[PDB]
Amino acid sequence: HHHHHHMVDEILKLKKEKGYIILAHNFQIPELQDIADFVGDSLQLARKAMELSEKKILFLGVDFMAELVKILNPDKKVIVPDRSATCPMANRLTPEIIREYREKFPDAPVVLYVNSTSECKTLADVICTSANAVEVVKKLDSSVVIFGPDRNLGEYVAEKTGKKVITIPENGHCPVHQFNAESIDAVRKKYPDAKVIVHPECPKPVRDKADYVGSTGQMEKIPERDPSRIFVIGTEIGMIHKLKKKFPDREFVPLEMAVCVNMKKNTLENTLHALQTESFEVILPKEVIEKAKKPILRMFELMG
Ligand code: SF4
Ligand SMILES: [Cl-]
Repeated sequence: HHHHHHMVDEILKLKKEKGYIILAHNFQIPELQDIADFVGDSLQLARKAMELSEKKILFLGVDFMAELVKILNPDKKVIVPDRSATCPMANRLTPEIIREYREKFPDAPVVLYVNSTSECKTLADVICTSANAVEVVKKLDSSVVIFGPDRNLGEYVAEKTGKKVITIPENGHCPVHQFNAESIDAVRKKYPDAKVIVHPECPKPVRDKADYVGSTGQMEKIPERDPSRIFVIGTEIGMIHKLKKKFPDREFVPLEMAVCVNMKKNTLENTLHALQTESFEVILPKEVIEKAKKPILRMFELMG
């Protein structure tokens, strides 16, 4: 409209004027995706974090990813519009729990999903995202691993690798991706030639009835090789916008409406304000950056 127009225009002028690059996750609102310089999944954001040139980064997503960007760029400025933008699943794994399980299952490497606190990362042998979890866990020599905080992704990794995956905490899961399998049954009836794509954070019954299971970055690539007219999408609602923009020739139907309240905390208004004030800076203890970069870089080493 007219008010969003002023905010958009200023964001683009200020970003240019101040030497910011704006990076956004796929679950950000459409209006912020549209103003970002790079929108992608966690893995793509991590790779982008290593190769960008700008000295200042405005990050639009949740805290753990902003902090990852910072860990890989300790001498650049990283700001976020809202510091409370967090991943509730991630926050239930603690350093005390990792220590507990390391003592309970000595020998086993600790693999942490990128949705994890930066302090938890310092204790990990290696980090993974949904895109590379299976690959990463295969290259570890141990046949037993400790994995968290997502039980669903861990269980997915166990199925694919055949390795024993001890998940922590007890019931770590993403509430956004708790779709009902009956939704897939229903959509099969309504659109019998649609392809169903879901995230590995979804529960097993949902995963098992999908045509494709993958990270949101992987989702965005499936239509490059699958000619299907209709795709049904089991991830957070913001992905629909991204998909529709990439492939205007196809139809994208949410499996169900699912919203990450934390991802929606960034708005045009607080994004503009962030560029105006150059705040809030992402700041981490030096020790945490030193100790956490290890398993993050290990992830890229075990990849290809
Ligand atoms: S969608 Fe789920 S896993 Fe991703 S940030 Fe939100 S609560 Fe965390
Ligand atoms: Cl395939």
